[PDB]
Amino acid sequence: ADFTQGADVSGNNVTLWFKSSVNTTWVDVHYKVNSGVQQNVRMSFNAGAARFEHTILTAAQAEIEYFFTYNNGVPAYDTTTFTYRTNSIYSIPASSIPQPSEGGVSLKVMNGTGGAYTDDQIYWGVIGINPVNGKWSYLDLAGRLLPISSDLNNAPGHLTKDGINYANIYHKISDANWVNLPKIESGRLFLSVGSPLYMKTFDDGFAGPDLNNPTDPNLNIIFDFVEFTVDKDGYHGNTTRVDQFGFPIQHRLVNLAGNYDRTVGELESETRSGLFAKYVNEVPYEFKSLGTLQAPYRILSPMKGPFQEGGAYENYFAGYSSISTQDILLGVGEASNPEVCAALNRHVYTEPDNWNRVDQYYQAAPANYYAKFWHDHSIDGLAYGFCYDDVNGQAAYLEVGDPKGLIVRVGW
Repeated sequence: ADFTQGADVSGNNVTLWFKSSVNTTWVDVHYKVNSGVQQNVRMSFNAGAARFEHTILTAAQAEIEYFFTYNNGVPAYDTTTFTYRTNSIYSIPASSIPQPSEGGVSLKVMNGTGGAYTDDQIYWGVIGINPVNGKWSYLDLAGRLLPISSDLNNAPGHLTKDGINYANIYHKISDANWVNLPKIESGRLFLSVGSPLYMKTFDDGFAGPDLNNPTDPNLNIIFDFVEFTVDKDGYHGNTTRVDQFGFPIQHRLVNLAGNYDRTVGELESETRSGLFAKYVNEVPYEFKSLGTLQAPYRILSPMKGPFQEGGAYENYFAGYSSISTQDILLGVGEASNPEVCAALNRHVYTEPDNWNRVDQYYQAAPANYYAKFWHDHSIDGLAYGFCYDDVNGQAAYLEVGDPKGLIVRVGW
């Protein structure tokens, strides 16, 4: 008559839950808070968590003794008594992932901030092109792609900051367990803590955060994102530090056949404060201000900092290549070939025999030490630290033809 059970803490509240693996249609919980009047409650069924739940308000600091009565078929059974008192992305069992509605992916955004923010203080949104009507759209909680427009900025419910209206396309982690992500082109999942993002939508696209503008409304918001496409060949997606680093993210993809299960992103053992501290310590002087200029909100990529044209390090690669530092960092111009770009960033350009030898990457300056840092602190050494880090399979990039679930964890 097995089940699993637990007490989930959110803020100052405790939610007792019971998840049955048998023929259960009703469950009562019997509990005492600090030895008070016994409470006997028929629990409600939460379909999206597939479990029975009862919330005890303001009991996070109390001691709670409880047991359950549930049915398996007609007969009822009592559990033993439990007492109150992971969040790892690996702890979610693949068997617990809902089957997507074809040919999509079940998406879960997960709170791994360990107390920094509650589920109702982390926001997410998905914007991309719907191949069903070719329209730029955002995703709703029912898994529908709704067209964005200029008008959406002033529609009922819209956000405003500093007397300017912005489309409200965001959801809180507490708003959902799993959401179906349908087929989608040029997709981005935006994640932000404490606040949603403030972005203008147009009839044919949107304008994201502009990190070179001193007056950008998102400059003091902590955000990050994953990029994905869901199409007829399945899921294709990645985390990215190409533009900036906002907070640690893990990205886990599981397939329908049950033979693919992979995760990329920052190691779960790295903390955000640790990363900011290690960044400024590990990187050579030229790259340090990338970690301070817009702290504590992000670490910047080199071209958002003093490596840009005119900047104090605009000629950083000068003695090593005849190709400009700006071409190298952005993979354009004389560095438009991905292999040339990558070799130059990894400082293996002048030794062709080392272009695909990972243990020789970043071993001498100049090199993209910002990029190096993300590999050093990522799962399996995989990261998108610059635009062409996928050369020789180094990028935090995953794909599978028969996707089942995608879990994206906001760490801290």
